[PDB]
Amino acid sequence: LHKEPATLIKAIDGDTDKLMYKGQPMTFRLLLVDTPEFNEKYGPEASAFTKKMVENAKKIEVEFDKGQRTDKYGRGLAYIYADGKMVNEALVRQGLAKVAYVYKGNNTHEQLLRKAEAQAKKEKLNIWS
Ligand SMILES: Cc1cn([C@H]2C[C@H](OP(=O)(O)O)[C@@H](COP(=O)(O)O)O2)c(=O)[nH]c1=O
Ligand SMILES: [Ca+2]
Repeated sequence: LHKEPATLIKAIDGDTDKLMYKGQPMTFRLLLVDTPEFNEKYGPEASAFTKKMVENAKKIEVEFDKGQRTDKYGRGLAYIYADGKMVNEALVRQGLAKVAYVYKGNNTHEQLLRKAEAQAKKEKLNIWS
């Protein structure tokens, strides 16, 4: 896999946001995770966590997996990095997302994320409290 450039257009919620990729606006959905919706417990906290991490970054990058790059809603499916730190992993490590939607052929970072989830669960963080 490889990282490609993008810039923030607007935060949306814990696992989606609007980025400019190859000069076009796209909604991206984070691979392999599921944050609560804004109206749900920890939803505001997931939204705030992703918003801060992406808005404070000097450099945003997107990394597509080996499979599908857009979902049935036209959202890009990627691992998003903020100054080299993976947003998907950081949400899971903080107990603000669960590992979820693991489809075969777009699952390169599954084990990295399950290790973060085990750590968040051991710590009883947030969703795991
Ligand atoms: C994360 C992800 C979601 N999706 C689809 C599955 C779910 O379909 P349904 O909308 O039919 O439930 C939806 C979950 O996204 P949200 O968690 O953003 O709602 O997005 C993919 O198809 N591929 C993916 O990698
Ligand atoms: Ca969600």
